[PDB]
Amino acid sequence: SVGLIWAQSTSGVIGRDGGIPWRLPEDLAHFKRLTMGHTVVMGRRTWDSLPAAHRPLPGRRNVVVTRQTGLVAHGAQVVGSLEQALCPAEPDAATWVIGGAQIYALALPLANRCEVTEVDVDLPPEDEDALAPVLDQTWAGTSGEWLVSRSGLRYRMHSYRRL
Ligand SMILES: NC(=O)c1ccc[n+]([C@@H]2O[C@H](COP(=O)([O-])OP(=O)(O)OC[C@H]3O[C@@H](n4cnc5c(N)ncnc54)[C@H](OP(=O)(O)O)[C@@H]3O)[C@@H](O)[C@H]2O)c1
Ligand SMILES: CCc1nc(N)nc(N)c1OCCCOc1ncccc1N1CCC(C(F)(F)F)CC1
Ligand SMILES: [Cl-]
Repeated sequence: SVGLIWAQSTSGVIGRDGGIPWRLPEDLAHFKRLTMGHTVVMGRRTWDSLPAAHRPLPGRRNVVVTRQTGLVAHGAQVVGSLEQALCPAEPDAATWVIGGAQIYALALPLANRCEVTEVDVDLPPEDEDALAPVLDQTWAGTSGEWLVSRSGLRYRMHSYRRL
């Protein structure tokens, strides 16, 4: 059972300049709660983007997807494909794919749940941005209310399940 979890601007941006181009503490808390104790699968660029204090993510089984043979990711398990990441030698009840755009596209056919934070931030996409997946008609969801962050941004959470 594989879920994707991401935060996106309403315009669909998830990443810029090797990071996330807004600050949304309530999203960090949401992400922390959903993933603690579970497996988190990420692309190598997302692994390299992590803040020092969260590389690896504490209290979670970190898995990093790369084409590099012999890459070492201290504190994580390195695998060579998303399929390998979803075939662990030690099964986990809950596996979360935590980005980025390349790994989400590989993961979406294998997933049955998406947890999406939508951020009302004016971010006209730029040419090198990482963009969110778009969920087609095989997905249906439920939306929480629009809330205001202590940071000032409006945001809301969506939960999708494969039909
Ligand atoms: N807003 C959010 O929720 C969120 C979440 C996560 C990340 N982000 C942002 O998104 C950006 C990073 O995303 P990204 O799309 O650029 O990168 P990414 O998906 O995190 O990682 C890409 C890397 O994954 C590996 N990879 C990709 N396809 C593969 C395949 N078929 N087999 C094996 N390895 C494969 C490659 O690593 P190698 O080059 O090592 O071979 C590739 O360079 C950053 O800006 C980050 O801050 C945002
Ligand atoms: C939070 C950002 C986030 N939101 C949702 N809803 N889905 C995600 N897939 C996601 O991206 C997680 C991987 C990238 O993560 C970060 N990128 C930049 C800055 C900070 C982080 N975080 C902070 C929390 C930290 C902790 F370990 F505490 F969880 C992990 C690193
Ligand atoms: Cl944490």
